[PDB]
Amino acid sequence: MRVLVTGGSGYIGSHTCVQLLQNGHDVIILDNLCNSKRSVLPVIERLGGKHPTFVEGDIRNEALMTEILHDHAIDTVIHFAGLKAVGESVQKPLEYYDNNVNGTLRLISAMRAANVKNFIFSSVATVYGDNPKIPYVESFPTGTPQSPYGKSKLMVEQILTDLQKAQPDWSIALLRYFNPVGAHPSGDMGEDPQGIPNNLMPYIAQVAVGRRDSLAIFGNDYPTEDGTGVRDYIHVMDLADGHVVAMEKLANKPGVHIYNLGAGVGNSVLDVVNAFSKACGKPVNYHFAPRREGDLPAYWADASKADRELNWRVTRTLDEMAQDTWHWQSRHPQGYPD
Amino acid sequence: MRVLVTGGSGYIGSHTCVQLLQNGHDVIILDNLCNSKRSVLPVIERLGGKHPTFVEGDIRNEALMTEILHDHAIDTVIHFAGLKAVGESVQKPLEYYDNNVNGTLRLISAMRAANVKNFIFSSVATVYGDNPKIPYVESFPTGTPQSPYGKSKLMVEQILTDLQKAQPDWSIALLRYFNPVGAHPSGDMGEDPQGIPNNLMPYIAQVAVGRRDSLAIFGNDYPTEDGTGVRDYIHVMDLADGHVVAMEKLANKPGVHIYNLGAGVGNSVLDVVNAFSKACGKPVNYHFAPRREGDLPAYWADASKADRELNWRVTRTLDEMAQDTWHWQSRHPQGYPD
Ligand SMILES: NC(=O)c1ccc[n+]([C@@H]2O[C@H](COP(=O)([O-])OP(=O)(O)OC[C@H]3O[C@@H](n4cnc5c(N)ncnc54)[C@H](O)[C@@H]3O)[C@@H](O)[C@H]2O)c1
Ligand SMILES: NC(=O)c1ccc[n+]([C@@H]2O[C@H](COP(=O)([O-])OP(=O)(O)OC[C@H]3O[C@@H](n4cnc5c(N)ncnc54)[C@H](O)[C@@H]3O)[C@@H](O)[C@H]2O)c1
Ligand SMILES: O=c1ccn([C@@H]2O[C@H](COP(=O)(O)OP(=O)(O)O[C@H]3O[C@H](CO)[C@@H](O)[C@H](O)[C@H]3O)[C@@H](O)[C@H]2O)c(=O)[nH]1
Ligand SMILES: O=c1ccn([C@@H]2O[C@H](COP(=O)(O)OP(=O)(O)O[C@H]3O[C@H](CO)[C@@H](O)[C@H](O)[C@H]3O)[C@@H](O)[C@H]2O)c(=O)[nH]1
Ligand code: NA
Ligand code: NA
Repeated sequence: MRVLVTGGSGYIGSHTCVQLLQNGHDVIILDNLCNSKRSVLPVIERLGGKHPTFVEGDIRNEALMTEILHDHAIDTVIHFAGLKAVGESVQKPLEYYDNNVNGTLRLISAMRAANVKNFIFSSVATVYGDNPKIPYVESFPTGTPQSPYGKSKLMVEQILTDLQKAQPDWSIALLRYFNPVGAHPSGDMGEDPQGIPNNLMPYIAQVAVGRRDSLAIFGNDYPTEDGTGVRDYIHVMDLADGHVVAMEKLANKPGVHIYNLGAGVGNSVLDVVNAFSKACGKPVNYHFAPRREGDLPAYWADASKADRELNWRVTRTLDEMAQDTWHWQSRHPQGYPD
Repeated sequence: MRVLVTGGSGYIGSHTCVQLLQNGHDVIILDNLCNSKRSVLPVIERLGGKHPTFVEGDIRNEALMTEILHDHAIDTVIHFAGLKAVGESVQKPLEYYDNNVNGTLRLISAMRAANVKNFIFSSVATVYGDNPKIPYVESFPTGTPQSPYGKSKLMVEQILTDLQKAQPDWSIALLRYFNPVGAHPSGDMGEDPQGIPNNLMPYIAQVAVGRRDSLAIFGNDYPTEDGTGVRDYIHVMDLADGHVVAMEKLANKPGVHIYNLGAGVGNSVLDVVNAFSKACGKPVNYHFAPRREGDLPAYWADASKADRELNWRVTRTLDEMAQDTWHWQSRHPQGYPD
């Protein structure tokens, strides 16, 4: 199929693009490069074994969006573009609402104009809000995210829902991601954060590579097996795969298809640390710190639905998540070249 | 004060502007005229006894917004602009999200750019969602509105909240309106809907004036005193007044000040009908129809807070609401001139 992948040069999108090309789809990436570099493009092509067309631009640019859509005869759009730094969203709410909420509305408005009606949205587990019931099931009603970032995702999901209802021939997937980690097995593509990484894995990776002193473990008094926070880590390659599948199986299938993308199991901060130490051949340095603001103690996905309906499930392990990360981190300590 | 009133030429805004001028404030109205006419301007000036500067434009136009804000040295902004037809929002979700959500974000982004930090937002009771607890109190947590229109208001309230938190010197009032009705006592300004009116009052008014046959009463089996739906009707003049007060007393007072704007009492469809029959000197024709989709049986505001904190409360009665409406309807059956 002809697919436009916004945010295509970012973390999850690049991996997604590789898998997409591998499946012989025609890929058009649209990214504004606020959190990615042009240097990843050649890697995508290489690893994907096919050329993806790149367009520098902003989802907020309705007209451009509309033009692309038409120019490339797109059949479906995978929307990864946006801002996602939680803490920062607290400090800069407008930018999040603008990039994410207005960003998506401009994009879907362009889609409407161009007659495109198949969409895949990058959502988040946070939409479940403070749910005591874990694992989290798609049949649960959403709650209220604590950060503007989370709010923004929930808002988009709602907008998309209403849109579908009003334009019923639309096929829209709301992919609720849990905690993406890992890197392409080649060790030549992976997550490349700028500055202090906010997620656990990359932070650990930075400590291991000698860039950081110690990992601060946000709280050790949770009502968890080891007192550290528990999450549902999912390898970026599995995520990528789930995207291809969702795109291929839901294209032209009217409705709002919601699926939790996770391994369906939880792992502690300690569990992750240990896996990493093992992967990089040395004990990762860490210390206990106070709980982070708004942090939940533990949650993970119920991924039966995706299994059942899309025949999709994770195949990579936690060790692999760690190994792949270390490989990329270690082979390219400066990440993507400027 | 110097105040920018978006949506100033509309229903609630025009009345608000009159009251504002009467209090000697400098008013700049910004409206795109999608649901109002230039013909109301001269009426505002007349009734307000002072000239308000008018600017035709769209809140979505950040740059313009920013320019106005600066050009006019605005001190505070009253934001009434947006789309509000519930049913239509179900049918055209994008336009609502765009006008309301993106619309407000562009406006507050312009405010930020111009250094303006006092805002008043037109909110809705629907934000309380399906709350069994009535009357509705500001201390209640919000729920989930059933229409994109309602969702859009809730989204804005959230965005504004986050913004305030990140820019703490901002003063933002979230005015939750209940059911505005009525008209300026002069009978020369009032609500001028185009096409089939969606609210009860105007519809009744149209029946009375001979334009409509019968009023359809949406359901007569509610668990209410008379089986008809109950609401908190509030005279547009009271609403207007509450806006002036809120603006004058909250300007430069950091925080998110939320207030329910209602009379604090409920009235049935029948109650309203009867009041109107009385006002126009003839029985209003009506019939019982099935319940409307998503209609709640009864709700009204708890307005103690505004009383307590702003010393504000309604002064107009239901009869006056009816009388004023009929007066405007009857004196200007074609509404505002093209
Ligand atoms: N990474 C996670 O843990 C996590 C968890 C759940 C949800 N998500 C979501 O998944 C998506 C992808 O996340 P990611 O990890 O790849 O982050 P990322 O930063 O790597 O990917 C986002 C990309 O989109 C681009 N972009 C940002 N705003 C844009 C705009 N207005 N116009 C055009 N391009 C724009 C950035 O340049 C970047 O390449 C995001 O929408 C994110 O919110 C990620
Ligand atoms: N009327 C009600 O019962 C009710 C109940 C609760 C909330 N509200 C809200 O109160 C506000 C005022 O409502 P109203 O009854 O006066 O409606 P209205 O239609 O009379 O007022 C809205 C005005 O804003 C203008 N406008 C619309 N979109 C615009 C845009 N993008 N840029 C610039 N101007 C734009 C329209 O031309 C119109 O003059 C709205 O935000 C509405 O959602 C009204
Ligand atoms: O330096 C660090 C970083 C993380 N943690 C802990 O590690 C776990 C995971 O932290 P993080 O990677 O920040 O995961 P989450 O907090 O759960 O958030 C991610 O996963 C969510 C869905 O699960 C999405 O909403 C977000 O976009 C995404 O960043 C949590 O227990 C954190 O307490 C630490 O102890 N120290
Ligand atoms: O032709 C009609 C119109 C209305 N009604 C009834 O009259 C009452 C009020 O109807 P309406 O004016 O549509 O009031 P609401 O449905 O309560 O909605 C208004 O008030 C809300 C807050 O109270 C805001 O969210 C909306 O913007 C606003 O339009 C309800 O019981 C309706 O069932 C009828 O029976 N027939
Ligand atoms: Na429809
Ligand atoms: Na701050």
